[PDB]
Amino acid sequence: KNIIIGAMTALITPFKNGKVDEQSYARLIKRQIENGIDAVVPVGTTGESATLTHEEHRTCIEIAVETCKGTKVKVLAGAGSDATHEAVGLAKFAKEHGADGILSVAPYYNKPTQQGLYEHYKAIAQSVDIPVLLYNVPGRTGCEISTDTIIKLFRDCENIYGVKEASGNIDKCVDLLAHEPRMMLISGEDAINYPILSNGGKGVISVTSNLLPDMISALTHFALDENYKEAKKINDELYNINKILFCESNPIPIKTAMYLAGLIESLEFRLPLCSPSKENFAKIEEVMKKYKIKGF
Amino acid sequence: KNIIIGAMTALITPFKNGKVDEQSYARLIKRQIENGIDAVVPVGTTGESATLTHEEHRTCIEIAVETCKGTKVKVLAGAGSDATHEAVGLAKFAKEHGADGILSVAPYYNKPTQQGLYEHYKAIAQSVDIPVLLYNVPGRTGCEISTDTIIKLFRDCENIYGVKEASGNIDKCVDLLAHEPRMMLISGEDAINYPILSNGGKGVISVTSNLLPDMISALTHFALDENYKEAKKINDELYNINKILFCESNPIPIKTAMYLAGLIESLEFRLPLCSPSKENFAKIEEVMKKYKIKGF
Amino acid sequence: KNIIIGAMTALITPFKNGKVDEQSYARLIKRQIENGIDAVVPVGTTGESATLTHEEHRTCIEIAVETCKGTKVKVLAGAGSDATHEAVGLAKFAKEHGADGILSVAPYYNKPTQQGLYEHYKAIAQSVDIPVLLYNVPGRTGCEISTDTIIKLFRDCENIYGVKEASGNIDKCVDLLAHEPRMMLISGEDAINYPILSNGGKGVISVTSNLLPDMISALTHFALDENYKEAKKINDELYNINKILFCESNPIPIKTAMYLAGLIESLEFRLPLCSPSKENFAKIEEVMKKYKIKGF
Amino acid sequence: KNIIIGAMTALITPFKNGKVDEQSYARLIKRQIENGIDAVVPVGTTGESATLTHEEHRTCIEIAVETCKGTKVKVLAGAGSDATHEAVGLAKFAKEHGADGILSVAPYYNKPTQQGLYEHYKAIAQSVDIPVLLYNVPGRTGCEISTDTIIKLFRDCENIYGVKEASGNIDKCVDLLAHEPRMMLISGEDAINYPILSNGGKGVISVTSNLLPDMISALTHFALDENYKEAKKINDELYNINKILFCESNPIPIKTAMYLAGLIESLEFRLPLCSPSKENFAKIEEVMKKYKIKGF
Ligand SMILES: [Mg+2]
Ligand SMILES: [Mg+2]
Ligand SMILES: [Mg+2]
Ligand SMILES: [Mg+2]
Repeated sequence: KNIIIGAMTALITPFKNGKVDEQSYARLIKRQIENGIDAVVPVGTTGESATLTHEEHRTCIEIAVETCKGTKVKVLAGAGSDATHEAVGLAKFAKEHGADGILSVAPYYNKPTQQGLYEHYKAIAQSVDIPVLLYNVPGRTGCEISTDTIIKLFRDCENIYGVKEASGNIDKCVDLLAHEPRMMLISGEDAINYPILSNGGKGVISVTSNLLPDMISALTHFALDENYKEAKKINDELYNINKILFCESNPIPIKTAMYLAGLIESLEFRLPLCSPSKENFAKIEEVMKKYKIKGF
Repeated sequence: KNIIIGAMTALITPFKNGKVDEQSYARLIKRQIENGIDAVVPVGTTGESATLTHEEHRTCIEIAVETCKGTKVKVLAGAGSDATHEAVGLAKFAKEHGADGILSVAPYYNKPTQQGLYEHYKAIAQSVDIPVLLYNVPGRTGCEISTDTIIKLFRDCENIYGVKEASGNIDKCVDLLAHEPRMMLISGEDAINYPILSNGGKGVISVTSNLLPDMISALTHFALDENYKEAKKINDELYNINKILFCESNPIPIKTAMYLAGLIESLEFRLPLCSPSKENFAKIEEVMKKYKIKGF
Repeated sequence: KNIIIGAMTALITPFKNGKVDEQSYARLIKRQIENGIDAVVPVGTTGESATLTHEEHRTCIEIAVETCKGTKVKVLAGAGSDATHEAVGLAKFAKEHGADGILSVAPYYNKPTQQGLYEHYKAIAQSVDIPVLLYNVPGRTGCEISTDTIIKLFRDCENIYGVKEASGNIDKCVDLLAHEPRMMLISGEDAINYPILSNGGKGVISVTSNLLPDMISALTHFALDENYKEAKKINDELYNINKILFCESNPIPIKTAMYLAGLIESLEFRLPLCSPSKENFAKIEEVMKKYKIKGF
Repeated sequence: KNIIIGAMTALITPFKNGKVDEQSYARLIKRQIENGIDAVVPVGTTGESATLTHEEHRTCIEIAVETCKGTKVKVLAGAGSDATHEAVGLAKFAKEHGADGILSVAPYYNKPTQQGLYEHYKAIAQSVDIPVLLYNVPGRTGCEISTDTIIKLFRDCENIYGVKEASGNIDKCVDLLAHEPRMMLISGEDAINYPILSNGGKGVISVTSNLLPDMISALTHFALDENYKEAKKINDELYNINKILFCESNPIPIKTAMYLAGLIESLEFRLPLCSPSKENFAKIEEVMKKYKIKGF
């Protein structure tokens, strides 16, 4: 299969006066490229995909594609939906705009059955000829793509090559790779990047890498080179920031951290997301003190 | 406050050849009206709001408004979204399409903080001058509107008049009405309709009432008259069907039952929803035999 | 069946210099009797049964039996264990010491299957000729007596007459009484005493009644007479104290409250239980100021 | 600190006509020694400690100590209790009976606070001069030893050297070893033995090793020698048996497998534990056929 693996960043989407700051966005993607990232994920969960318009979705993908031109860095575009017809259209659109692959979140809110999830992803995979990464985050969606459904999709659909797991369940990661060792398991939970990689995971889609792209890329590349000692050392050092970046719902902490570090101009979200509490604002600032944050 | 309470039905959305069956939809609402229902909820969770287009959202609301004209039955239109700007637009559309009130689900997937939830609903409430009922279903959304946030919204916003609770948490129902006895607590979980009403709840938004509107109507009106003995009797008799209607994710079982009862032509869903398993199809059919299902 | 229902108190066990304060214990029981309580539960969870010796178990049961003599008040002795051979011995023990019935918690820690739970309680019930109340508290035991297992035990074992439910699950309470309306469902969760009673529950085994026995007794008798308005009023008024009495693991808050009220001489627990933090000590003290606490 | 690490077995306790089969117990331990195990754990959870008498506790510890004498295999005796005074006595008795260290489960059922857990284990640690391993299994105890409490106990008490984790929470494993890399984190959940070891865990206390001691000891020794490829291979191969051994509550499946393998004479438990369902009996038998089971 064609795959998209390695160190990847779920890009935040900076706002300026309520609009997407397109210049800041490209600047941030170039900063990821210059710090060893292998792929960028525009308009994922961390990018506030839920509150962007379809045109903003396209703008972010196009900027990502344009900024990665002439580099090895791939664009794995977020294109999920709770409606299969919309997810198919979003997958096709992302392919139009030049994306290298698709990240497709499991349907949220409507809690489809495993049979429904299979038909959902089959339709998406059959609509394009680029790689498709499943995305399991039951804490957000209210549903879980079971191991059996993931493996069936991997084996039955040419484009589907793995899953981004954000479920806090290392047992499921063992289950997945013990029964289907050919799939690409991608960590969607920064604090446990190293345990997923050390079990045969092949990449991360990281929130923390927005702030510390050099450290996350180094961790991932050490692990991929089977230098497990050095990968674990970075994972252990990153634990404090990895956890504080979820003291409130992502991406509220990571955007707060990017603002405190001077990497974005304004601490601006789109409702229903908003600024953190003053206490959590201060807690994030404290945790950042121990880390060296790359500039532009 | 202006309120919409009593026995209410979360209307299923019948499909025919991939399209909303507009004739069937009106016929089902008329059947609800003729069996003692006090309000209907077009395009809620049970109505597959996630997979309908904006045009189909508009059409279902318009059919409900037109069908309820000249009756006492109110239209409480589903108008929630995980994007505040989108929820505001849907609320304004429902008011302009003639809805009597709004049912607004808590933002799904992006997990806003309580502060974000407050600002989200404040913006919705200020955009219209019709009643707004909050809707808490953390099993589907991944977030919980806290009692403090519900009570703050009730006291701060004139049009927010209560909450549809679908959280299986009777402790919270006590918490809500002990600290704010003026709000309208509405049961969003059929199996525990009677316990919520007996604690001072003033209505239900029911899945079961699609199939058994006369029984749910009788249950609610018995309870509202403090005939708790007769209300509990109906709630107990309904437990088996109330539970089997969630053997798979709602609305898969209720649509299956409506099809088995001859109330809809086609057992059609929009992906990622699909037909139940063969075993659950047979279990739903068996449980239905205990109950007298009104026709048209 | 022979039953023990009504307003019942899970008695705290006061300590003085590391030993059971036997005079205080008797005086506290008399105070419960004089404030309308229908039965007392020595050496339940609230009585720190886990850290008492078998000799101290006997002493508490004997004091309860002797103090209730010549009154209508029954003694429902705690007699559970995670070992069936030990639970049988404790049940026979309590019957021999003159207890009117036994409360037998589901086996903790070793997580028996439903079949094992059935055989466990069958063995206890066949060992005595006094009523047996099951006790489901999965948050403490790590296991759940299913509705099916409870109903089978009620129907198959003559002395098993109901269950004390401490699971926060009003759906299960509907399930239990809809399928077996002859059983005695007893609330083991103070905050939701009224909802359980209004669905046909026939008593409470209360923590709060240690502090406010007159209020819990009145709530229960209002509810048993279907004076739901009055019962709900008390339940709502009690919500704040009902919740603060679990700000730390019971019986740490209730013993703190009893000490603050002057009802026990020393705030002494047996390890691993200990004094609350200073912040929760102050929270309990503040909440108590809203309630009228009866003396001796 | 003095430590007990490596591949360890939570020994089942075979019964014959209701009594501990002492000859079988010795035979099974010698079998563990012959297949590379580094320590044995008599009368843990897997050993049905809850239903053994004090005299049976001593017999099992004495048989383990004598069978391991003159070998390098250590005896890590189960000595926990929900009562601190009892846990202190059990620790002293295990020491007197010749154990090399103690495994002390967190108090079950009574749910002590973190302050209470600290004082509980401090009292245990001060009562003996042999190593003490904490044991966190919240699914059984209803309480969790927090990372902060574990680390404080490790730093404040000379005998306390690590924790057996059975919580399915690899995030906590990173948390523990990132903040206190000197502690001995021991896997108490077979399915994730390799992920815990690859993050710096230093041993396992295994259920599966009762049946497959050679495979578990090799997995552990591969991992400790930093041969992660071979450790993961065994962990992946063992996943099916690792999961089926918990299709019902441990130790019901492992005793069933040991009986099916001919390693014990009778499939006898002490109530409330009992034989598995006929369906799970067959599933266990089917899974076992894929594995080479060492004899005596
Ligand atoms: Mg296949
Ligand atoms: Mg009207
Ligand atoms: Mg309802
Ligand atoms: Mg009337």
